[PDB]
Amino acid sequence: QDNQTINLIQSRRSIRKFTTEQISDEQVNTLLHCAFAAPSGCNKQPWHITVVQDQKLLKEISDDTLSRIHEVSNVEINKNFKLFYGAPTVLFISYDESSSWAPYDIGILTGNITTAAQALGLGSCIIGMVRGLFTPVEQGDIEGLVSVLDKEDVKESESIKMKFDTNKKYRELLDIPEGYSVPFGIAVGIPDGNLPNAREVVYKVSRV
Amino acid sequence: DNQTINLIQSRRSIRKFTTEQISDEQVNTLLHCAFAAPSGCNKQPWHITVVQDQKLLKEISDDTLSRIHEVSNVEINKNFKLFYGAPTVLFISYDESSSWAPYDIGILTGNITTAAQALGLGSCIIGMVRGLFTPVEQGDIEGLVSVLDKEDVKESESIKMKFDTNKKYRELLDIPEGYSVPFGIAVGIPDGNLPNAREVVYKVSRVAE
Ligand SMILES: Cc1cc2nc3c(=O)[nH]c(=O)nc-3n(C[C@H](O)[C@H](O)[C@H](O)COP(=O)(O)O)c2cc1C
Ligand SMILES: Cc1cc2nc3c(=O)[nH]c(=O)nc-3n(C[C@H](O)[C@H](O)[C@H](O)COP(=O)(O)O)c2cc1C
Repeated sequence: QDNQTINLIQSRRSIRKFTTEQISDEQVNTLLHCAFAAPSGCNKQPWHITVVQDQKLLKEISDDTLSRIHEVSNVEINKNFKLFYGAPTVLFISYDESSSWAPYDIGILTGNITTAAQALGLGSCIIGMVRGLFTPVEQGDIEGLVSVLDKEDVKESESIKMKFDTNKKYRELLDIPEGYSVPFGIAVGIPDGNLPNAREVVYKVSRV
Repeated sequence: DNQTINLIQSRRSIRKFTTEQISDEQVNTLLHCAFAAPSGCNKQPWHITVVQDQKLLKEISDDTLSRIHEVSNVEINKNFKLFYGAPTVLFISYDESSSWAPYDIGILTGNITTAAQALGLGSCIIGMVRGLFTPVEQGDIEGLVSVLDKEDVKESESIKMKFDTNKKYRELLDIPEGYSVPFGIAVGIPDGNLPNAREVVYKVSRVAE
């Protein structure tokens, strides 16, 4: 329609090419405000957001991710590939894994962020995280370190130590709450070039 | 003064609606918006069932209450409207096969929620319906008891149901096979002026530059 909100929602696409220009603190605040205005089952708001503008840290996550993908699935990705498409800001979304509604809740929250970015003249792409890099240390790493003790110096042994260190490092740097999972981030920036064409939607609908 | 920003920031769950049905074009716009959401791997692993038949909605509402009574001592009065008398309910379902699907479905649900506001409408997500397909959860029951007139609730002994709500609604809502059904969305014309925005809390941390 000629309703501006409807047109953004219907024309949204993922942005994977950004300028080098950082978004303003006011735009960040606005995105956060929008995010935390989402509804949530029982108003628990069982979520957290980490605002990241450290390109070194983002580059490290990108490198570990691509490396893990190469080593586990044996696909070759171009070494110039950027997990976060060079976005100047990324919002890491985490949630309480003991709330039954929480995965849905953070999708709604992510939708608010996505639409708000569009309304500010910005663009985004959601970015899936490798669970193994962000799991809390108590979810499988402890018995890993234990077993490694009786496997003195093997390769599988060195990678268990790195996993633990990586998991500890990323959860601390991002200030992930205890018991929270980090399934994805949202890369946010100023799109470089024209926007991709609107999706031709598919109506996966029944009626009564 | 961006209108889209002010809508997202002022959104509330609406639970009182006029008796006027929304137009087919509104219904279609809500769907178009829903189906424009991002999706992990572009699976778009979702489905919507549009229900405007008040007879069916009553039976769903009743069966949800019966289902609650099966697993606990709480007898909720069948006059209670689970969907707050909304004239349209959108039942959201999805393929558990896709790892990204629960998040996709949240985003789809957000798009619907915001689009409804944009159209002069309002909405409430109704999670209690999942108890028709999966074992009724204790927290859901307490979530619902919290909002009932005390006249609407009594403690009574459990009553076993004659039939399977899961099969019954998987057929009447034409839910694709194996799809999970986490909630319905009640949509309608709000009865009365819009409430104020609520206090927003920032559950946030920051890193560098
Ligand atoms: C996944 C989900 C399930 C919900 N289930 C219900 C429900 O069964 N009934 C209801 O009245 N509200 C339900 N809500 C609405 C919430 O109670 C509401 O979003 C929250 O209390 C905050 O109020 P607000 O939406 O006005 O900001 C649900 C919300 C979500 C996101
Ligand atoms: C949970 C989720 C995870 C996603 N992860 C990625 C990702 O890691 N990389 C990426 O390029 N796009 C990612 N996307 C974007 C989807 O690929 C995109 O929504 C889909 O391909 C359809 O494209 P469109 O959003 O431009 O309409 C993700 C989307 C969601 C909802």
